Amino acid sequence: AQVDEDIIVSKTSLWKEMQYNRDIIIRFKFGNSIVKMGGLGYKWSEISYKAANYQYNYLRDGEQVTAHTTCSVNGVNNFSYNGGFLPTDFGISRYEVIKENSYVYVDYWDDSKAFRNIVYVRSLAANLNSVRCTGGSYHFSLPVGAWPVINGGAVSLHFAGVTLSTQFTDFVSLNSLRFRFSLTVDEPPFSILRTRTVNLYGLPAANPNNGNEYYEISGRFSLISLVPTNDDYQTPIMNSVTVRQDLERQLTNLREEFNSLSQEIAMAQL
Amino acid sequence: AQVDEDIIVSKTSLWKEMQYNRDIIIRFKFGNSIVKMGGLGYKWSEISYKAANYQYNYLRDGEQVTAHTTCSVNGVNNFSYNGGFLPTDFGISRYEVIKENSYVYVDYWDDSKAFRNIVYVRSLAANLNSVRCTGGSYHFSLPVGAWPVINGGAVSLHFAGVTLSTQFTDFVSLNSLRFRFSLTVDEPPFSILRTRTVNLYGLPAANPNNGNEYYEISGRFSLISLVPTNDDYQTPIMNSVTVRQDLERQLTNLREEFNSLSQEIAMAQL
Amino acid sequence: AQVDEDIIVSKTSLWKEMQYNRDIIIRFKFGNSIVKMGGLGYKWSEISYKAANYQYNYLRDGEQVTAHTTCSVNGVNNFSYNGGFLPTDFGISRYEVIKENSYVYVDYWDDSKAFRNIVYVRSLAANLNSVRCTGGSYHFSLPVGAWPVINGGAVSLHFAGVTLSTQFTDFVSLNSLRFRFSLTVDEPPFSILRTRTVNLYGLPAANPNNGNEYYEISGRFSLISLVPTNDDYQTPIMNSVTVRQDLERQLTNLREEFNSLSQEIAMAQL
Repeated sequence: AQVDEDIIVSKTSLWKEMQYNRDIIIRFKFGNSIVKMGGLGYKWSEISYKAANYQYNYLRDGEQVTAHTTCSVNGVNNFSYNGGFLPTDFGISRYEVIKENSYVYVDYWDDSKAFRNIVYVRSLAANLNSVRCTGGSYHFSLPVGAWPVINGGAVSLHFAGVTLSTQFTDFVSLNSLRFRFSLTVDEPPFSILRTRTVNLYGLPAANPNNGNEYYEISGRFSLISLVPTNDDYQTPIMNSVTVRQDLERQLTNLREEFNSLSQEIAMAQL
Repeated sequence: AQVDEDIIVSKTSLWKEMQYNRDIIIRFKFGNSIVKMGGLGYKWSEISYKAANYQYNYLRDGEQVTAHTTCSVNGVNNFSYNGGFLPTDFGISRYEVIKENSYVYVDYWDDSKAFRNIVYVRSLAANLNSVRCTGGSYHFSLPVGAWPVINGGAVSLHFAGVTLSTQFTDFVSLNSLRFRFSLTVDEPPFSILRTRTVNLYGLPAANPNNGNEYYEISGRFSLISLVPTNDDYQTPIMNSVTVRQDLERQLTNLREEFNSLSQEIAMAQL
Repeated sequence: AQVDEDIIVSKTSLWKEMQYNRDIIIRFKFGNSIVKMGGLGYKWSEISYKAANYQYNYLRDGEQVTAHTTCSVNGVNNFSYNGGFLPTDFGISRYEVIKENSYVYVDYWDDSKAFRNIVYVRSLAANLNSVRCTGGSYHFSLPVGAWPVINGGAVSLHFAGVTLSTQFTDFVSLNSLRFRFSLTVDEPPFSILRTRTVNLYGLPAANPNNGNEYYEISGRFSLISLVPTNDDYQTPIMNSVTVRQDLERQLTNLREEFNSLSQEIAMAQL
């Protein structure tokens, strides 16, 4: 049996049931979303995770395969560092952290033949190997005073269930394989400089990438999917999104209000 | 014939053709987006409707069923109550109302076999007993003055066509059943207390839920759908979305610009 | 054979392959994102293209067919024009211009039979005559002074490859054909008045319509696709979208605190 074996489980006039057994490498990238509150600038409203996409290409047994990965997080805890109510003290209203109770979803899609018309899937199984994700240092750059840095944090992604999924983006709409990863916090705690809380585990959402362009996981899967008989097909994967038009409308309404207010401020000042 | 029968009508080596009839409970919930204008704080910019999602689960004949619902609206009426031209008095630029000319859409999906690979459907029909929706009270919190309250309003949803559709949320993508609802006004007319606009029918977006956890419609549907021959297949249903990076970037640029403006304001103050 | 030919190239008990050959007219409208920076009002933040929808209907040979089109671009070139570093003079940080290197994607869908269940497609070929898109004139609204105006720009869109795609909107998710258009810049350059730069070719994002309601491209395509034999089968066309709830949350937080700051500013002014 080959590492990249292909088998026709069943065939008919218009359809077939191809079994694909591929060895893959999953290169994903955590997505952080940092927003700083107004005022003096010592208060950070949210430090939250975000579904992040990474598009790469790697080397199969002699083949160049373009892959698209999308990492999101499920059930992250909402912690918060608070020092005082005045605008003088550093504060984070809320920041998301990955913990034992949470899960990490990674959706992978490949240019290979195993994904060309993937809609239906038998017996989806895969073996992956765990990985260490260590959080980096992020500097809360204040205009005066110190620069409290959040540091530490480390988790171990351990493989768990696999299902189908979809990868929607402005550019593509892929039918992908989703692997969930349970978690086990590693040893190094995580803490902030000039902060009361210490000796805590997890992975803060500040810079979970921690310098690395990606976290690499080697794995392989085994699926059987209906694809119609011949191969010269283009199921729609490339996309075109014009979604949340009401959201866009209210966003531009807020922007024009902000521009008018700022112009009024400038006119008053000058 | 059973309430939840699973009937065949044509079978082939790869594909079959199931007739599904199910008794369902459609629990949905209205959505609203209150956007209050800037200025002195007496003006509201829009009181609109939103396509609101609602997960739940209810007991079938001895077994749980998890359901996903999405209530949206079409053809709303844009009323506008203007207290006066001054920036000191209560005012609303626009608010959406539900009247006869409009429609209410409710998309529905379950974790049962009837939706396992629902991608093609014919002979679709259903019977849904009507329902009534009465709008609750919403207090417009002005900086000074007795709070005006929009209340009243009640509209009865009567059944109309049933068609296929798709529910898209941040986490999932569901091939769902859409139910159309025509509307009839009812006795209590919506209006604002301590206000001039009176005796006008419909339902306003201020609080269509009226403290109800949901609006429940008992119902059943019938459909016939191609699905693969054996039920061990899974079309992708669970989703990851990163669309509108344009809106993401625009909002982030606005955030940083506003942060600079607010920092300048506070620094000038101090 | 006729202009609107329909064939059955291979039939089976449940599925069949139909070769559809039909004419089309692709009326598509460009999209723009005019964004205003804060400050005195002498600065523009970005003038970029946007994925724009357009729904219409036109008379086929005796029939009246409704159509949906979605225009978008990629690889657009960012040009920056600054009068001077001071904040009193007119300046534009970035505007996006389409040149020979970039492309235009036009996605197209109809009510007609060709798109009833279009998922899998063979041998998709088409013929589209070229079009000429000439930009209009957009007046930049300076606070006080001689309003600078960007005018000109013109590109000939020539046909290129054609593939499948999916148009996502707040109402309908359409399974569509994407036509790729290469570009060749035409004679009349694009220029801003009260300016130093001259005779640079392209099409700026300020106003790619010239007041035109659309750009009409006569067309005819051809494709073979699986559909179920029973023509009563319907794939879900209609849609109900609620993606990117994080954007709603962030925008709402921004608007609430912005209202707070506006209250502070207005009260201080009073």
